[PDB]
Amino acid sequence: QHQKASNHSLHNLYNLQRDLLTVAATVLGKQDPVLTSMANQMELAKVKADRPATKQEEAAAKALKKNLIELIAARTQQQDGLPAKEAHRFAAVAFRDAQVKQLNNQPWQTIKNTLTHNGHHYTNTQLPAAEMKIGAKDIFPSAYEGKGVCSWDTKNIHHANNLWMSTVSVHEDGKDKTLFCGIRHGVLSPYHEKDPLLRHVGAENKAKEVLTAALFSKPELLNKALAGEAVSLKLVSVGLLTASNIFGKEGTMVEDQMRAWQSLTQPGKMIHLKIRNKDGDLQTVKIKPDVAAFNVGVNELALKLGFGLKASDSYNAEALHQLLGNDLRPEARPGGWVGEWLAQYPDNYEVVNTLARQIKDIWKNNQHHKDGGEPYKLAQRLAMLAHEIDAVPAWNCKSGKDRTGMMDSEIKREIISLHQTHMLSAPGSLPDSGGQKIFQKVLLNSGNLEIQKQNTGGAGNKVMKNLSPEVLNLSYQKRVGDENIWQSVKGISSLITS
Amino acid sequence: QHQKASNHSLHNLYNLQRDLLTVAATVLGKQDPVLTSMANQMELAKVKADRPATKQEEAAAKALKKNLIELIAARTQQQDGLPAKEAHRFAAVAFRDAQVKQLNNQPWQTIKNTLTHNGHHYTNTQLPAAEMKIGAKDIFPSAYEGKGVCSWDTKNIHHANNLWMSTVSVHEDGKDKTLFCGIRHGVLSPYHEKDPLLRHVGAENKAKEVLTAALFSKPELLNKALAGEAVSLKLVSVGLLTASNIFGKEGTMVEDQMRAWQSLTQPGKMIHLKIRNKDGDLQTVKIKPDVAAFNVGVNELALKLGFGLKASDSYNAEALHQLLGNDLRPEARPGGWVGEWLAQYPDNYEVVNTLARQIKDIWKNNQHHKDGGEPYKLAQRLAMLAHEIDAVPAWNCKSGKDRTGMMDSEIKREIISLHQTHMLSAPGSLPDSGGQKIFQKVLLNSGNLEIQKQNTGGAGNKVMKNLSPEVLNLSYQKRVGDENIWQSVKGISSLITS
Repeated sequence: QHQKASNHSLHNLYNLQRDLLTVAATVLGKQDPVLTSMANQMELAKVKADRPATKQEEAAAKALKKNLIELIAARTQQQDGLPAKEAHRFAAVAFRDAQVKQLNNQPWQTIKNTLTHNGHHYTNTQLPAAEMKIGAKDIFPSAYEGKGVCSWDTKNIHHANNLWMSTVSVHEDGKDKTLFCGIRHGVLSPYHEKDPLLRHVGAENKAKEVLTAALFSKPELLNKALAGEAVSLKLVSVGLLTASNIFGKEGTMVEDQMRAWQSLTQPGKMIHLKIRNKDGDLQTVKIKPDVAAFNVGVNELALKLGFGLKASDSYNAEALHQLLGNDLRPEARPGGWVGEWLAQYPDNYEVVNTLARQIKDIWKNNQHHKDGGEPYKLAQRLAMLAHEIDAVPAWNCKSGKDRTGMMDSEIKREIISLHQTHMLSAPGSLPDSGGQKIFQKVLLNSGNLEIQKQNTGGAGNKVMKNLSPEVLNLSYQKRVGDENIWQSVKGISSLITS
Repeated sequence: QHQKASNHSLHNLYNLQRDLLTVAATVLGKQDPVLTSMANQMELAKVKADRPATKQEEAAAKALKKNLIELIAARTQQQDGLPAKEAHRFAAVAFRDAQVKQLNNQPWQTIKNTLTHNGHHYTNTQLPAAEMKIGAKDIFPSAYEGKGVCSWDTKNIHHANNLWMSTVSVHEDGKDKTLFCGIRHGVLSPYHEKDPLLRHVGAENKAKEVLTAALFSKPELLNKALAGEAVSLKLVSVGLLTASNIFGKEGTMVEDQMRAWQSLTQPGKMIHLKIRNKDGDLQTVKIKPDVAAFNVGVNELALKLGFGLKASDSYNAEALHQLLGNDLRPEARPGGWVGEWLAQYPDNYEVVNTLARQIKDIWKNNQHHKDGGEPYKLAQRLAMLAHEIDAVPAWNCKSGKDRTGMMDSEIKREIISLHQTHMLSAPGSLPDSGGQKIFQKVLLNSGNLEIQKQNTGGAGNKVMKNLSPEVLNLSYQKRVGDENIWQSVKGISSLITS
């Protein structure tokens, strides 16, 4: 039971069929002996020795979901005579609903991992939204009660989808110095809500929840706000959607998110938030928000053939003026939020100046429109700069686990590399040997794999594709200088067509 | 033997397998009894009654070519021990070479069709390059001898690929008044030649051949040139390639064609052509060419998601200045070649003015970047205008049968519609009921289907696709207001993966 496969180890599938069978049993009622039939064969395979993933095993696992849908449709027709099209449509909707319910009810817990390199110890922590608590209850108004929201729950109007707080720290002098802390979430718009009014309202509630989490990241601000004083908060939001409606309605997703941020940062408008204090009682606090909203796009659809570049740049221009001022020449002096931070003369000036210069360079040559060996060149630096000047960085994807996970790994790699008193790497450059070793360790020892499994049932990443015309690939083979590690990051991700 | 299928009639396939089997027999040597095995079953199916195209018949025909390649590889390995990869590569090259040879050696003959509408009789004629003759031999230097060049012969450096002269005329007063005459060919560059020097030379020879055909379209000019006098010739060339290298190397194809035209129209450079006179003797004539070269792109790759629009417009700007002058405002007066034609005060002024105005309108609003219901809006008008002002229109595709055939049909429909003393339709407008009837008759009664069969072995058109995301379709369902006719134009075209 231990001869692990080169790809798709038997135990990973072993878990996958059980989850799908449980959903089917829930919808039916744990009475069909047919379900017990392959369940018994599954229990037989439980004690079987681990094997390389034969094509039969992969095909059986891949087609299991479709077979279950067909079985449900047959049961539906027998119980109630319906046409095949109507039964199939109804069965698919019911099956998806049951899966979201089950995935939502499982416990959500913090994830901790340890990484060692060059005699240094780093810790990565992923704190789920259900664990952000002062006292004994989560701070959010609509309580989580130890449960969460999955990326597939696209009709929820009360909660942000996949909300985590990501932290990396290094152990020194018997203490833990925090090196980076950020907020990762899903997109801020409910997808399949039809009423535009409910769509806008749902986006508002989700955005407020992200703001609540960001406030929790700064305990001193949280204490001041709980003391009854209005608090100013600065947030930098980075979206990773391609912003074109041609293939998957990611365009309207973007305007929904941007509209939500605008409605919360209306000038002179003070925002009221509800927070569970240490006594478990809802309490109202007053926030003066300030959000710089970005969207970049890191897909092949945006980098190879190029979609929504013009649409996104209209948003990015405003955000840069908000962040760096009205003069974006690379040799000028920084303004905006960066200028205000530097006016205090902090001992941080070296890193801040370098990051601002590099960002202006990328913007000037439009280097973010291509992937000169590394596609997250602009997003990664925006997040790092935001943390330096004491803002709160937040980034999101469509579902908050694939592209979000990749950007999480990129940021952690750069922070760790910089912590060794180094400088920053140049834009659009492949990592060297030491950087590659850092990146390989990060990709496996970060909490992304557990987030993947928690949110889906299998570990993997959809960013790793290997398309058929070789000019359409994003070049992670070079950034991750290892075939086996690259195949390990992309786990069961190809078997989750859903 | 007559119960025709709704799609893929049995007789069409019936011909297809025989052609493929003949090629395989040629490479092997008509000795393998295995070939005789399914040949005998094929002869058994010869007398069988016609049937609807069952999925088994379509699948067997579709996979026959792959099976034949595998059989050749097996024979190769048995005769000479080679690895599977080497044998497979060699077998594919040999099979393609044999097919091109056989398709080249078949006779090429003129195609004539008759169309009737509203008490009028029209005739469509397709004259192949091997039939353009004065005396008893084709005018081209490297004689065709009644044979031709196929679209798959991509390494030929002596001949233009798929050269035809297309004519539509109406019968009146016991006479035949010519309404339109043009030249359709394949692309002017040899694809797979590796030496850049031979690539440029081959493009030169092909372009000279197109010029020779164009001269033959004007008997008075041909007679003057044969009398020893230098002759001025005006030609308008329209390319229909998308001009991007992302998917299929159609970009480099375009620069090769444009470079060839430039080398023939070098200022002050007089061109010498060889022509077989009425006595079968090569004779040299002197031409003063003048070519306006265009490229538009009419694919989904260019119209829906948009490729090479910027690349092509750099060429189109120069060509328009050559054709209409330096002022392209829609209300200005025409200049360039159009201005010179109008300065003679012809009785043709009404049509010419309308066409020039519409072209400027399309150019101003960039309407050719989308398909507002009809994608050939700019190409079709360029060809019609060229014929009006006594130039020679010529258009080409990658292979010269699919997109070329569709543009052929579009032009014929508009000419016939206009001949009834009407006006021209507005840009980007669907045809009305009468126009739809005209278009339906043209698409079937033009010679395109026979060109398809001659050049490939099966009738069809690759422009008719019906892609899976509905926003990626070119909207011919509306232009051709008939499902059955649309399915008839797209014949065996989907079974010619080659």
